[PDB]
Amino acid sequence: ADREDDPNFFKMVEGFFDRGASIVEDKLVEDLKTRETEEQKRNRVRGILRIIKPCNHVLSLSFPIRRDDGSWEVIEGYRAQHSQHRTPCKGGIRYSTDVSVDEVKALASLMTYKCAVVDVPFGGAKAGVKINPKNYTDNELEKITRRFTMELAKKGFIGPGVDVPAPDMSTGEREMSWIADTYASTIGHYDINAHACVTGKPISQGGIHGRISATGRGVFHGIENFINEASYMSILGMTPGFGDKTFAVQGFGNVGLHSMRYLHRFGAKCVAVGESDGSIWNPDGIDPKELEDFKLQHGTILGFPKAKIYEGSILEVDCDILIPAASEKQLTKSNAPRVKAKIIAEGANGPTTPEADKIFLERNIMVIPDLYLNAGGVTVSYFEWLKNLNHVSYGRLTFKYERDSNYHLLMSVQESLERKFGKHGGTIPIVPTAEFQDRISGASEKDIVHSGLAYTMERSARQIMRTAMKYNLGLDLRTAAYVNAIEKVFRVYNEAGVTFT
Amino acid sequence: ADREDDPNFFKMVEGFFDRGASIVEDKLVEDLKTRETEEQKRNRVRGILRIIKPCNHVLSLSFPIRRDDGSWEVIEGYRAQHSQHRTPCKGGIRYSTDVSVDEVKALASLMTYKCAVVDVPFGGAKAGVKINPKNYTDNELEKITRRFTMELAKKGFIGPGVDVPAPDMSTGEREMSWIADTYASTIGHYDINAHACVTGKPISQGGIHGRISATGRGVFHGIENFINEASYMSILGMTPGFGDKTFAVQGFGNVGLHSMRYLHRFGAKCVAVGESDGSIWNPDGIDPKELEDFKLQHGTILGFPKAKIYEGSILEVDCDILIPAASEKQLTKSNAPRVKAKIIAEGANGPTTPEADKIFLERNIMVIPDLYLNAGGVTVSYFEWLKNLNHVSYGRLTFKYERDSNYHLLMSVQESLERKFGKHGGTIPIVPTAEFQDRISGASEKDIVHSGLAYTMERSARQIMRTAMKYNLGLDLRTAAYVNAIEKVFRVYNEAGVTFT
Amino acid sequence: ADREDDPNFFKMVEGFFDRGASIVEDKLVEDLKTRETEEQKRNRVRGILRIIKPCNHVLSLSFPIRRDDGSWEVIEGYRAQHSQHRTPCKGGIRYSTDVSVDEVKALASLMTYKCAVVDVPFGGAKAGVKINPKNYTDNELEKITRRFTMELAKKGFIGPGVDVPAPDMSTGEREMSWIADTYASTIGHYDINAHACVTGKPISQGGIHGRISATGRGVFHGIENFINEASYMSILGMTPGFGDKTFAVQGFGNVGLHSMRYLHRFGAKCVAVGESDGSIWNPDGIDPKELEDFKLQHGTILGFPKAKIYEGSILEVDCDILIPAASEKQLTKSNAPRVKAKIIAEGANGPTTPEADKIFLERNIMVIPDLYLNAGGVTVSYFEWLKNLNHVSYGRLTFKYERDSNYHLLMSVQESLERKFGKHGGTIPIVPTAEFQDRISGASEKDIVHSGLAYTMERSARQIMRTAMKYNLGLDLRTAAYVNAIEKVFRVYNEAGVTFT
Ligand SMILES: NC(=O)C1=CN([C@@H]2O[C@H](COP(=O)(O)OP(=O)(O)OC[C@H]3O[C@@H](n4cnc5c(N)ncnc54)[C@H](O)[C@@H]3O)[C@@H](O)[C@H]2O)C=CC1
Ligand SMILES: NC(=O)C1=CN([C@@H]2O[C@H](COP(=O)(O)OP(=O)(O)OC[C@H]3O[C@@H](n4cnc5c(N)ncnc54)[C@H](O)[C@@H]3O)[C@@H](O)[C@H]2O)C=CC1
Ligand SMILES: NC(=O)C1=CN([C@@H]2O[C@H](COP(=O)(O)OP(=O)(O)OC[C@H]3O[C@@H](n4cnc5c(N)ncnc54)[C@H](O)[C@@H]3O)[C@@H](O)[C@H]2O)C=CC1
Ligand SMILES: NC(=O)C1=CN([C@@H]2O[C@H](COP(=O)(O)OP(=O)(O)OC[C@H]3O[C@@H](n4cnc5c(N)ncnc54)[C@H](O)[C@@H]3O)[C@@H](O)[C@H]2O)C=CC1
Ligand SMILES: NC(=O)C1=CN([C@@H]2O[C@H](COP(=O)(O)OP(=O)(O)OC[C@H]3O[C@@H](n4cnc5c(N)ncnc54)[C@H](O)[C@@H]3O)[C@@H](O)[C@H]2O)C=CC1
Ligand SMILES: NC(=O)C1=CN([C@@H]2O[C@H](COP(=O)(O)OP(=O)(O)OC[C@H]3O[C@@H](n4cnc5c(N)ncnc54)[C@H](O)[C@@H]3O)[C@@H](O)[C@H]2O)C=CC1
Ligand SMILES: Nc1nc2c(ncn2[C@@H]2O[C@H](COP(=O)(O)OP(=O)(O)OP(=O)(O)O)[C@@H](O)[C@H]2O)c(=O)[nH]1
Ligand SMILES: Nc1nc2c(ncn2[C@@H]2O[C@H](COP(=O)(O)OP(=O)(O)OP(=O)(O)O)[C@@H](O)[C@H]2O)c(=O)[nH]1
Ligand SMILES: Nc1nc2c(ncn2[C@@H]2O[C@H](COP(=O)(O)OP(=O)(O)OP(=O)(O)O)[C@@H](O)[C@H]2O)c(=O)[nH]1
Ligand SMILES: N[C@@H](CCC(=O)O)C(=O)O
Ligand SMILES: N[C@@H](CCC(=O)O)C(=O)O
Ligand SMILES: N[C@@H](CCC(=O)O)C(=O)O
Repeated sequence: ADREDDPNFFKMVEGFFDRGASIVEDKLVEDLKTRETEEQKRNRVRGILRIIKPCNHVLSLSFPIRRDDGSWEVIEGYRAQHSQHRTPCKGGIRYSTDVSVDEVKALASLMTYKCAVVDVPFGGAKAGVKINPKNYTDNELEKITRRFTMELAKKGFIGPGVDVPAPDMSTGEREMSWIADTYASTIGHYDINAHACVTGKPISQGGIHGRISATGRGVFHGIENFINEASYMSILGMTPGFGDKTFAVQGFGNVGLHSMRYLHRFGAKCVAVGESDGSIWNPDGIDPKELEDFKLQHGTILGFPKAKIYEGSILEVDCDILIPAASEKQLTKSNAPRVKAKIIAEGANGPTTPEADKIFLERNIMVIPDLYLNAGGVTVSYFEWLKNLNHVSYGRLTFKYERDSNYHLLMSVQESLERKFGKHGGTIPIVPTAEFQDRISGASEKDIVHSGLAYTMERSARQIMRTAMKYNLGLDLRTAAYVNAIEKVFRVYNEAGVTFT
Repeated sequence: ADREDDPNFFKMVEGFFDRGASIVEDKLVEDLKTRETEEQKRNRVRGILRIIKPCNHVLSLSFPIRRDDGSWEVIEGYRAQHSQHRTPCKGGIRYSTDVSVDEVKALASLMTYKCAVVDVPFGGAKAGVKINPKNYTDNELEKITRRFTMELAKKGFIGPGVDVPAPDMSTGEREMSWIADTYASTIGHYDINAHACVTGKPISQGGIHGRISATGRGVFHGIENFINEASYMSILGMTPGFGDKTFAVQGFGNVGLHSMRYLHRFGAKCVAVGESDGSIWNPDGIDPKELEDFKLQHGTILGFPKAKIYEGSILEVDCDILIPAASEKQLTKSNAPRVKAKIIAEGANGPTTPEADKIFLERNIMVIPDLYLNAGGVTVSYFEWLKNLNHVSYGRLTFKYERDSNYHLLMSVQESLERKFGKHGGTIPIVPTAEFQDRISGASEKDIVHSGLAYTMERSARQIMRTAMKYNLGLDLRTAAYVNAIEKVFRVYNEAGVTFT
Repeated sequence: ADREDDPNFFKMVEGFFDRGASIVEDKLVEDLKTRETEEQKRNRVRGILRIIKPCNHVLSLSFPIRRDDGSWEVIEGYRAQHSQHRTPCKGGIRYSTDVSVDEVKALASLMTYKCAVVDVPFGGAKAGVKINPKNYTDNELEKITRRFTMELAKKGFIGPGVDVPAPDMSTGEREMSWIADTYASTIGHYDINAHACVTGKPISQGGIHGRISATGRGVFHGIENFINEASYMSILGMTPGFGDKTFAVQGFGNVGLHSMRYLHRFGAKCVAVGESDGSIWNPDGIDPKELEDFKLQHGTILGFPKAKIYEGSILEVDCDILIPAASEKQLTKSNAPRVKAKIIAEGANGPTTPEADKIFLERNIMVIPDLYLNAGGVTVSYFEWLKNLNHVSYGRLTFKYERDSNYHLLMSVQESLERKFGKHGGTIPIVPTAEFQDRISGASEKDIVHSGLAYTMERSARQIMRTAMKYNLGLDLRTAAYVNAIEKVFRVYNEAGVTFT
């Protein structure tokens, strides 16, 4: 944590909201079409906005575990539900000591708008268990998450139609596998959609292909849709395309390692990788498979053979693209001036504070907002959810038919040409290309996740680029996204009676 | 209400049934394949029909509401469930003072067969609140519908697997939005499919695209599949096609305004529009998107600038196509002789009495039965229901695949032709037509509703036509449909053990 | 609120706990009699205590309500569940702007121990809606409490087997009547014990007789069982009995008005009555009937004809018995020295801060702790709960039999005496006393509440006086009660496996 700029997390995000609130407030009043045409529209609007911002529910939990050494310990744990204009709430579970109600109240709100950015029909939620996970044995961490699932389940803070958790900092597949198993074996025992109570699950447990990457893949697609738009690259003095760029990732977690993977593939170079014990550095480039193989073996990126330890801030590393994939409030009024990079891809949830945004705005530094960029996590989870509702491995019922249908479709183009060009004209083979033999049978689960994600990271980037052009926000994409989110979320409340009253 | 021919509504529809009962009774005994082959196939057919006819359940409600002026008023309200061979029951909620148990017992039965016509897997239900809706403020109407939802929910007359209401006379999106919200926030709180308890919902609440039109769109498709079949147009002395026809709609509601829009588009020309205060007239033609703009501004069609006020019965207006989109029992023994028109498109539920059919039959006037023609309402609702069960905006998971798949499919026809015609023969662009660029990504929700509706108005007309031919009913399409309905509904009961026993 | 001594409410009560924790900790280790006889008895004890004090659950609610002026307002509202070693949780709903999570987290904990004092089998809960109740119309307050009931019900914070609210500051019968009706008409629709979800209900809604008084009656019994124990009155230099005492109540609510009535009856004299706008005074005595009749007419005690607008603090009024029946943290490090009274009857929840206790301890001033004294509220509620479970007006099934049975019992003592004293001895009437003709039919609901309450305000004062003698706490009755509470609550956790594990 910084000290000059350590603003309250929930209020920080409220700040981003209130900015977007004013910018559409005019429009919201204008398409509102009611017979109370006045400032009655504006105060109805202002009221509905005042309903949106604050979380609807926060549950606070002091529950006992018995540690491995026979002793008793009390665990603090929270889960804020921000909005519910879309049931079920969505949002991850975070294991940290940083965990605090305001931090979960903040992340939950982010999940509300984050889903509105990428048109996932979930209300925002989040949750923290206030433990250093590296200080508990795996059997302790199991007892902890299972128990946390119960106490959440009993008070209605996890359920396939109510609230669907997912992984986050220091939680992953393993934790999610537990959360399902408790609720499948206990309270959700008769629930057919039980297993749909939580995403990020291991594939064998009902998870969806590529969800672990997903968030980092979406990070790729997000940087891409902009870095291939010279209208913005003209404003950063940078060339369109990944081919020649250099980047740096703070954090090497599920968002870091895979944001590094998907860029080091589709073009650019990794220069430096951070972690909560220090960074490594190499301007020549760092291979993600080597580094990961070194973090698996030795549990730290420090001392990488092919990369010098970097003395100094990872955020300040000279590069093209800065990807904070760590915790929040990392780039602040004091170090934001020194960032000597040109694209900020917020992988992490709110890693940049509003005072860093004003510096980055001035310094013509493009911050790709947290709302849009890591929405790949929720999006693939949103798929994982529909998978557990449709109870089928995607693609299975149809494969051998949009297959045979295609081969018959092709055989029509063929017979029709032969039918016209007689025998003499020859026989005219109509045959799938190489990049159509791989789709000849249609959508597999792998593919849907990719294109389904690819679509809406591309789809929702335009919706932002539209709005940044429209209201003339330029490189203030963060306000551009909150403008879209605030509008979509409002769209529900307005056409609803707003409350059962 | 007429005086000479005001038959009991439920018995009226029973009349239509009993007619269809006899006509298939032979067939039903015929494919019955049991070894009790006698005329006790007949009596267990005659028993199963006797089970179908009468409603299974009717709930009668005297519930208090406090009005706006602090005072108390008791509200009468009914919901008959006709059959349940398909759970969940389906059928709308009607707000009128005409509302009476017989009238709801009648409409409910209609919904049973109506769904059997267009192969929607719902049992028939309906409901009335016995209020003049203009005489209550919107806040009164809210507390009325919400309370009515409760008392229906508690006694098991609304639930996604039990009974799914929808709009009807003097109810629409707004009411449906309330019905969902109460049951979502109250009794259905844990129900994942809660919002699937009621159709006609606003799009933002889980509704489906085009449901408000839908019923009137289906009215278009219904008239079409017949008016484009000279085999019937030879029998009316009329030319195939919409291009030159003139019509008149009694009622300007959801069924009227949209039956007018979809015909005034796809050809014919509105001559006169009725309402519960009088009709307007103009042989030259009436534009729906002037008249609607006049009804929105001024709350009445009367005094339309481009149409004088018409001087007599709207049903008697000289025209080609008469579309009653009002309440029931409108064309009777007494005014049926003077209907000066050639095609009767029953948009409303049972607007023509059996004695009017006897005249229209004689007078070679084609009545397109209520069962078939307005089944667009239930059909799109049936879609709205599946949408709330599948929890996805249709088309989303696949768009960028049957897109990329098609572009690759095309690229196969291309490469294969080039692969045969060398560099000699050029490069052969294979490129979607204009029409096909709009489908290149596949089914959106807009499209599915259209084609999904278009298909079954077209699949079910040509189940009626090839029963009216079969048992030689000619222009008695009403008996033709009830013959289909009675058969499909039978089939369930026959293959079932018929009851818990 | 004071400034010098305004300690955190939760932590304040934790302070009272930690005191009691140490004092029994030895005993708890002592009768523990496990294999692991060590300081492992002590650390499993210290662990179980660490599980007890922190609340198990807190739910935080921002829910909207339409105000009367059509506008929207968001309502903050919380409900902490402290412990659950006894389901269902019990504890009131408080309407104030003082409402804050720490204040509800504090009161909830108090309810845990308060029930343990008077052997009510409920875990501690509490709840606040953060509104000034003056500032909302009754129709607003209805749509506020009903909505608050829903959001509490949905997340599992009200239910006959889960959590049973009750009235508190600025809530009473009316609010409780609403809470029942919503949950009876909505979520608890099929619940047979639905109306047992909340106590303090109006008699007609399932309430129990004397519950409104109850808390103030118990305040009488509590002062009594001590003021009639010269062993403590020798230590205050005061005479045993009520006959000659004088007393002052801060607050005139349900706890004030009825603590004043029950003492002004059974002996002593009211000298001064406080309220959030000032106090009245009269050393000669104040009649509760006249005052109440003044407050009903004029909505304030100020300007009482037979009593003097008192300059200065009500708490400092010269008297024998000071009854704070207001909000908490009223007697602090700064005004506690000035209290020139001798018995402090904590009617309100925690009206005295731990630094005031130190002074009062020194100044030999007997503080009758909040745990014990106002436990009449929960006790009669606990009865109201059992009444809604037994679904009978108490006494009904038996009246005409312990009646006829006693008249026959009497007739046996008679016939047996006559049988021995022949005719030479007369006829010997055996006849109930006047004080037995009123019990001749046995327990009515009125009586059970009285004696059922009377008993356990005795039976539990005894258990405190036992323990204050035992561990030699003298006039530290507060620590004496927490000692008893901590012990009873512990014996559940000890004999339990302590958790899901
Ligand atoms: N609330 C419900 O009715 C429940 C049903 N579902 C289903 O999930 C799907 C929801 O997708 P839709 O929002 O209807 O389609 P959509 O994203 O294409 O938007 C269609 C309409 O919903 C609003 N909207 C647009 N974007 C939105 C966004 N990110 N968040 C909230 N509202 C937005 C707008 O009013 C728009 O007119 C549907 O299939 C729904 O039936 C899922 C949970 C509960
Ligand atoms: N797992 C997922 O699917 C999703 C995670 N996110 C978000 O990305 C951010 C991090 O998430 P993950 O990558 O999954 O966490 P992670 O727990 O998998 O990885 C964190 C690693 O980076 C290090 N680290 C943590 N904080 C640091 C800090 N301030 N400075 C330097 N190093 C630090 C830690 O040593 C740790 O080893 C959060 O904002 C999270 O909400 C984004 C969407 C989905
Ligand atoms: N316990 C669960 O969650 C299961 C129920 N479903 C639902 O669909 C989703 C999972 O899709 P799948 O049908 O599993 O995809 P799938 O047919 O492509 O195979 C699933 C994965 O688990 C393995 N697997 C395949 N068949 C299995 C079987 N009968 N039993 C156990 N493991 C098997 C496979 O090796 C594969 O990697 C989940 O969300 C789930 O709710 C279907 C299977 C898993
Ligand atoms: N909305 C739907 O889902 C469908 C409705 N229907 C039926 O169509 C009819 C119309 O109802 P909706 O269009 O749904 O809503 P609606 O209530 O808005 O339509 C009513 C229209 O008919 C007028 N009207 C009432 N009584 C009249 C009378 N004696 N003479 C002339 N006009 C009169 C009304 O003033 C208004 O113009 C109903 O009978 C309904 O059962 C049939 C299937 C689908
Ligand atoms: N409702 C119940 O059954 C019982 C209530 N309590 C506690 O007793 C106290 C209040 O009794 P209530 O039930 O609330 O009846 P109440 O809410 O009607 O009493 C409040 C009265 O005291 C006044 N008041 C409030 N704050 C004051 C302050 N700082 N100074 C002077 N006057 C003030 C109010 O204006 C009002 O006249 C609270 O601490 C309550 O939690 C505990 C035992 C039983
Ligand atoms: N299940 C329910 O919601 C209703 C039935 N009950 C149940 O019984 C218990 C309450 O005992 P009670 O019989 O009400 O005490 P109760 O019978 O002594 O009522 C008090 C007086 O009011 C009159 N009274 C008697 N029964 C009445 C009734 N059913 N309704 C209105 N006035 C009546 C009588 O003259 C009686 O003397 C509660 O547990 C409750 O569950 C009482 C309230 C509503
Ligand atoms: N954590 C981690 N995951 C990997 C690594 N390499 C591949 N994956 C994962 O492998 C999964 C499936 O991989 P593939 O079958 O090769 O298909 P892919 O989706 O094209 O592989 P990637 O693009 O790297 O995701 C994806 O979810 C990736 O996240 C790695 O080095 N570390
Ligand atoms: N009331 C009313 N609604 C309209 C009108 N025109 C379009 N709509 C709305 O538009 C919806 C479908 O419109 P489109 O998306 O434009 O589809 P289209 O193929 O271009 O043609 P239509 O469906 O006839 O409008 C309808 O369900 C209506 O909600 C109109 O003139 N009056
Ligand atoms: N708020 C309020 N409650 C009252 C008042 N008078 C009576 N009550 C309630 O009604 C009950 C009936 O009281 P009583 O006539 O005294 O008979 P009781 O129940 O045996 O009480 P005791 O005679 O004192 O033992 C009381 O105990 C109170 O709970 C009053 O003036 N104000
Ligand atoms: N925790 C991730 C993913 C949440 C989810 O997939 O539901 C996020 O906040 O974006
Ligand atoms: N009320 C319309 C619609 C019914 C429905 O969509 O459920 C009808 O009777 O056809
Ligand atoms: N609110 C009162 C009464 C609680 C109850 O009766 O449940 C108290 O805290 O003691």
